[PDB]
Amino acid sequence: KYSIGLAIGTNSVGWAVITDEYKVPSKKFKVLGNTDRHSIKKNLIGALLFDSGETAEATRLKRTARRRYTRRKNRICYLQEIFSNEMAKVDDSFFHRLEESFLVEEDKKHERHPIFGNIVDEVAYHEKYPTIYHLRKKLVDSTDKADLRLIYLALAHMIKFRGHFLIEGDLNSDVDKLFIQLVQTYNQLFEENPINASGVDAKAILSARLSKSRRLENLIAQLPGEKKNGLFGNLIALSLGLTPNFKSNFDLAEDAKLQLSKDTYDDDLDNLLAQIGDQYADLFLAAKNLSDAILLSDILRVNTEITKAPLSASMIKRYDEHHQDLTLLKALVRQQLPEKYKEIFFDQSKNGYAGYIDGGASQEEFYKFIKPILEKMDGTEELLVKLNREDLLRKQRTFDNGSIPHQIHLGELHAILRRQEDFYPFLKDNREKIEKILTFRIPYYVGPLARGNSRFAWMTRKSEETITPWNFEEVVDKGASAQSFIERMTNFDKNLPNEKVLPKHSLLYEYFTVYNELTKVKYVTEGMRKPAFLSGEQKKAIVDLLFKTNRKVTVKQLKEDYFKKIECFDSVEISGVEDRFNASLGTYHDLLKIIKDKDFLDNEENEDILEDIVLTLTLFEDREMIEERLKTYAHLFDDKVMKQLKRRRYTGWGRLSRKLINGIRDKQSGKTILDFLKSDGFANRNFMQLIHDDSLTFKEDIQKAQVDSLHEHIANLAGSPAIKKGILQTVKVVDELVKVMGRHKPENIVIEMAREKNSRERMKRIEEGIKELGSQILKEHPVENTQLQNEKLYLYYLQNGRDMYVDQELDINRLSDYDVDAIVPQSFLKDDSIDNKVLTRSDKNRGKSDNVPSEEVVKKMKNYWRQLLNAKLITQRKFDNLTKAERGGLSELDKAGFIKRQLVETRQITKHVAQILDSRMNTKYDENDKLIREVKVITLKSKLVSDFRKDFQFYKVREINNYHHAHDAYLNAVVGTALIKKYPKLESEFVYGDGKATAKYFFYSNIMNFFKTEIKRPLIETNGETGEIVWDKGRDFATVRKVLSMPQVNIVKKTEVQTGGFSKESILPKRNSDKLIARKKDWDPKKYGGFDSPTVAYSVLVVAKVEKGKSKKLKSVKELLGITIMERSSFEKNPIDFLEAKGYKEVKKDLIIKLPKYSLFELENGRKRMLASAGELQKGNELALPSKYVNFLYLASHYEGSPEDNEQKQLFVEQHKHYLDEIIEQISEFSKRVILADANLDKVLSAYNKHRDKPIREQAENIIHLFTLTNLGAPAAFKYFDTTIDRKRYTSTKEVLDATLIHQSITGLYETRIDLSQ
RNA sequence: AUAACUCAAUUUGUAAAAAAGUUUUAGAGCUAGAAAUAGCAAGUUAAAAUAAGGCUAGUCCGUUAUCAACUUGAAAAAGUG
DNA sequence: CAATACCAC
DNA sequence: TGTGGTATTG
DNA sequence: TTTACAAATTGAGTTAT
Ligand SMILES: [K+]
Ligand SMILES: [K+]
Ligand SMILES: [K+]
Ligand SMILES: [K+]
Ligand SMILES: [K+]
Ligand SMILES: [K+]
Ligand SMILES: [K+]
Ligand SMILES: [K+]
Ligand SMILES: [K+]
Ligand SMILES: [K+]
Ligand SMILES: [K+]
Ligand SMILES: [K+]
Ligand SMILES: [K+]
Ligand SMILES: [Mg+2]
Ligand SMILES: [Mg+2]
Repeated sequence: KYSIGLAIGTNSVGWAVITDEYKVPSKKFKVLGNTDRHSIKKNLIGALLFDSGETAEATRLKRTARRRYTRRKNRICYLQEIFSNEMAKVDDSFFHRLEESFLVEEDKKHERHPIFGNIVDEVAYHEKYPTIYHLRKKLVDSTDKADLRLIYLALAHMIKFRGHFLIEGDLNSDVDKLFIQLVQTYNQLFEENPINASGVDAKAILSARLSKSRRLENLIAQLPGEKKNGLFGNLIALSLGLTPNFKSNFDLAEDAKLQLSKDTYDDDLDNLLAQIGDQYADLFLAAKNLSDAILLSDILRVNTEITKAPLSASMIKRYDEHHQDLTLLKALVRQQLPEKYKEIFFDQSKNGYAGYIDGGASQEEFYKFIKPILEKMDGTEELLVKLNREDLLRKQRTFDNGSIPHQIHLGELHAILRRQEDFYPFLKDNREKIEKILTFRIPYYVGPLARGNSRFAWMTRKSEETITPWNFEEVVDKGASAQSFIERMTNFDKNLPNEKVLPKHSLLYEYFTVYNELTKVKYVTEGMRKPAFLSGEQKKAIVDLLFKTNRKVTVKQLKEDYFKKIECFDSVEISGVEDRFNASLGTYHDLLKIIKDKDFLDNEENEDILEDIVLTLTLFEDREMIEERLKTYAHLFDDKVMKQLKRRRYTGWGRLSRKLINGIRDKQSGKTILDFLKSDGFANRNFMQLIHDDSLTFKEDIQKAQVDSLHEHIANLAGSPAIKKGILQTVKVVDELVKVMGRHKPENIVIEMAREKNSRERMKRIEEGIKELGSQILKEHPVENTQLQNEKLYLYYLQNGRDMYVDQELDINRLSDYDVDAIVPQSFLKDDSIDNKVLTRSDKNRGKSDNVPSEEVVKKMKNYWRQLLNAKLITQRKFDNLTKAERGGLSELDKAGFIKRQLVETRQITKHVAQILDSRMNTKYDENDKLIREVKVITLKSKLVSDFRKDFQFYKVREINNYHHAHDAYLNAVVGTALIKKYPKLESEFVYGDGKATAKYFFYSNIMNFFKTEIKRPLIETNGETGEIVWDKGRDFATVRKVLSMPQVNIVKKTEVQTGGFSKESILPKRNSDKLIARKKDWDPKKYGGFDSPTVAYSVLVVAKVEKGKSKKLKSVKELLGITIMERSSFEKNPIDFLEAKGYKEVKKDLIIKLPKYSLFELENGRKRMLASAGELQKGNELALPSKYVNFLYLASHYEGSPEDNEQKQLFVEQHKHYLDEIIEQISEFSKRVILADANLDKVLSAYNKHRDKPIREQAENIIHLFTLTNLGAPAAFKYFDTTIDRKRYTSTKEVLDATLIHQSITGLYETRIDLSQ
């Protein structure tokens, strides 16, 4: 009797019930509650609206940061425990004063001066040590016994702010000496062509505060007859961090583009050194050494022969220059600009020195402020130099200290300990302990050190006791933990669900993959009458001769190095492989290079050992654990080999297990899968065939070996948590609708699923791409990540400022004249992304518009596209489409594919929704044990209904109201059921469950013509076989028109408790305001500042009494109280106690109503409001604009055929221009009844009259904006032409306390209305 | 529709770490003047907190997901037009 | 208790 | 961005 | 801001049920 249509979005689920005749029924629904109304008429169409579901990322970032704060605190507690006994003899309360430093003097229990407890000593300390780095350096370099309090503060400061762990190993690299070392190993290889590095100040040039590319050119400028792209220049450039290409240096064909920071350099070098010899390993090792000193020179800035605290010394240099430069700047301003001294040095709000030190000005904002002040004045030459080096008036706690590795704080910590352990025995005994505090990290592969109460933890303990930094290796089972880290995430073999999947790089796995591909190769020669498989002997010979001697095996090699050499074929045709084999024996060749013993690799006896080695190399990343794991095999290899085996690392897992591949055996033959791949008579069955062949027992054993709530099922799907929220809501809507129809199931369910920060990532692509390109375009044309939101400007930079089709530069200032063009035309592929788009002077030069770009263009541009490809400025997908014309372009089969892809949904996520609905609706089986499909689940793409709306003028204008979501679902049901009714053969493509390309292209291109009267077709469409009427153009269109015109549509905004952060994170200064919230129990915000602006979890209706006046007379009240997220647990634990603590007395416990966000209230004249908060309301009504006005607006506005048709539409608009005044009138009466914003309505009416002179198109476009005044939800600002209309807010919830509260079903069809008059 | 492999891109989920920022206190402001006020000096650092907090007391947990109402019902979850 | 401006996120 | 909290203005 | 890891999914290809 009925079908359901569904429109699934990230913020909405539209739904509709339709009958045979495409009508949506209406029904009386009971109304519960305490009001007049007992029932209500409802149309069976509507839409559920909801806020977006969120990813877990923000939550994880706060969670992991929380753990760092508590562990950092524990670092300090460990330090103080070590100091405790001996500090007690020096200063009873030192650690107490530190802990209470934040407290106001009134609240302090000890003296207010932290370090020494009296003014005179506290003042003297700061005079001698103006920064902690003065103290640090003194304690590193001096031999005097030091005060234990100063020792503590120095150590704590290094342990609390300890630097990063991005460099492995130890650190102790002078650019001067390591530059000579580079020249030396260079002239030892090029006797005839030497470099004279005499007089060259390598120190000043390479450690200069400049951009790598410039320093390179500076250095090279001092070497005559040496260009920056020669070998030596490419070495220096490698040490500066650029991307040098040693290809042309060594006359290669494989591009040796190796950069030191890329984590594949280590293997990029051994790849290059395998091509120029091993005499160049000296040179490229000098290169990385020079890089290490250059990197360190950016941080240390001070000669290491004056101090063992180069870092602290560098901070002191910052302080000293800051001091000297400030004295000069003050002097200069006094003399020359006396009227500006106050602004610069006193006004905190003005980004001068005062705002920089006292206000909110960053280093960057401060430089911008005094830049013209320095330029204007005289005698500021060097201050301007330092400003452009970002080196003027620097603080020492700064955003760029993230560069500092922990090894250099450790170096100072260690030196202080060796200095002072001569006087304090406990520092000698605890030296290593203290060093371990700074140095220890929990490995990422161990996770939280939990004891059974963490849903995130996986680590296991070797013994039950508290873990410390010092007993970690003994208490934590690192091996078991590192293994669980991976194995809790990796797949089991689906065919043998108890078996672990093999490492991707397993030797056995790569044998399987090569043999599986090899067995389906066939060949033919002249004589033979038919292509033949390779035999077992031929496959073994090919593996031994080609795959075990070349990392890759090309078809040419197969023809020439096997068929010519072994079979004596001068010509042969190969069928199972293109260009080169996809599979390869990469690991075999990796280990051959490491162990240098082919016989060992080929000996079957060593198979178990080699699998275990690669497993260790895959499972673990830590070199120490790997080495420990490989020790059982130490006797089999040289110590040199073992050391290389350590460094070999692999990642990734296959999809099959060892047992499936080469363990389970066929009963009759006794052969494994791999056995069959190596030799299978003349049938050469591959893995798919073996596993499905009834004459073997593989299929039987897999069946034998085989072994979730609705919410769990959906949560586990792969997809955005945003769409997954719509999926769950869709299932619940369907459940309710089936119940509404008396538990009868629908005939059909038609589902359509809407198709599915970014600035930073765009800059990153271009920065690294242009650098990989060696281009200077970013220095000639600077950008900021915000400008890259312009599609044309982004493409300009992605194309290195060149035309993508012509091999010419473009002009940045002329992008408005240039074209953005789709590589594969958007008539075929509805791809809007950069991945299918291109910037070109004129799209004419693509070639023909009917296809991919022409061969001529591919020939001209392919090499330039290749560089973009290698720079990651274009993508492999984009390159393949750009070059498709040299592979035949778009065949007629390709075209037909694209057209049916526009109509047939293939997204996995939509199939999952269809599966879920299908398996919930269809549960019975027939006499052959086959599922009975009572309900057909149909999936359509949005284009079908979209084209339907346009061809028959059921236009969508989204901003008029939310009805379009529901109309979409109705149209889905109509078009979907009529489609399969007309063409039941199409069920295969649309219904869930189990030469010619021109006809197929024509078919899907004309699939919807049966709705039409001329393209000439009859008035009534029928199914050719059944003789059943599917569409009647004389009354079915009218019915659709009536549905879209219906005013009452069940739009329901999902009410939701608010969760997340307690409040705005801003830590505000102290204020005399009870809105301030304490940051800790005893931190009275009037003294300490705190938070404000908490988020309300939900509101609560309280009917109670409150004390009034001095005498505290009890007065009855009825009000909404907002329960904040922080207050929620306390309020729900005991509501009455919570409320009485707020001041309420004699609360009517049974009358408390929980009111989450968006709770719906109706007042007078159908006026409705939604709860945004405890103190603010949203608009609750929908403006049901008649269809004739919606269609007029779509046409007049040019919101989105033949010229005559366009002329007819244009004449319709002109003949109906009086609709403008009527639409305004409709907005006015709605607003006067429901919006109650008369200042803004008066503004609007005034503005509408102001522009009645404007063209119709423009007035239509701007009337579209006026509906934000009337839209459901939060008031929002909008513009009518050039007048801005500011939002009118509903800043009181009082009126709602005497209105009718409306509780709504998910569909809104079931209501209970509560009259709050009480 | 499905499976293995190749290449590339994207998305989701987890762990371990860095640097800032902010907040209160500590870095004796000095003169003139009864007073506000004026003139000058000065500034770069540190401690502590970084969701209030919780019990399960761990170097753990605290911002995702899920949520009309009513009848039951401790609660889970059923039922209701 | 309006218009309303600014703020974080 | 959008939108609910806040102090300001009156 | 950085490092380490797993899983789908899309989509151009080879072979199959
Ligand atoms: K005190
Ligand atoms: K030169
Ligand atoms: K500042
Ligand atoms: K500040
Ligand atoms: K600071
Ligand atoms: K291939
Ligand atoms: K590994
Ligand atoms: K050995
Ligand atoms: K939530
Ligand atoms: K939320
Ligand atoms: K990720
Ligand atoms: K609801
Ligand atoms: K907000
Ligand atoms: Mg805490
Ligand atoms: Mg700080």
